Amino acid sequence: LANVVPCSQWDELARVLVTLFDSRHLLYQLLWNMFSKEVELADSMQTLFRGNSLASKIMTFCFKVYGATYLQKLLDPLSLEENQRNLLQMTEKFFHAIISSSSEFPPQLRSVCHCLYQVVSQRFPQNSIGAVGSAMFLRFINPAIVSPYEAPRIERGLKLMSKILQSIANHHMRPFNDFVKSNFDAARRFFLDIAS
Repeated sequence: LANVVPCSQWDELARVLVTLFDSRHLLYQLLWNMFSKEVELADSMQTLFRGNSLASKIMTFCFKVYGATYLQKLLDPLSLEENQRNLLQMTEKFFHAIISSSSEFPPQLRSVCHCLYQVVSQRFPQNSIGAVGSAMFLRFINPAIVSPYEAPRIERGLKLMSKILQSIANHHMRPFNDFVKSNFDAARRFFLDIAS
């Protein structure tokens, strides 16, 4: 079905292939299959699933439907030299919530990342979660930071710290890297909890 349907209507297929086999007990086994094709192309271990094709459209929909109940508790809380001390408090207030959100991760969403981790590790012995972590950030946390949907200077402040969030997982803003090296590898312990 993937390569025969015109791209003008891929939304229906992206919806159905996920929303059907999830309930028919193939959900775990399902993602092991179509996610293989984007791996062989690779384009280094940095540009996986990048583009408008039928491997990230399904990914951008699975966590979009499944993430409705997850953000209920996570998003419940709510010359750049003078304004430098006050900046770190929001990042400190949110980073530990992100780290501890691994405990609250549902088992149903654990399998989605477990599949990706095992499939990537089958071919990528190194890390295999750094790209996964960076992608889940830039897809679900970093863009959702400035979202006016769930809880004009607050937007700018949150957008700025989104860059730090990107940089820490990715391994005037340059001096602000002092806090980046504070938890360079602490995030990987939170990363591996789901993929364990």
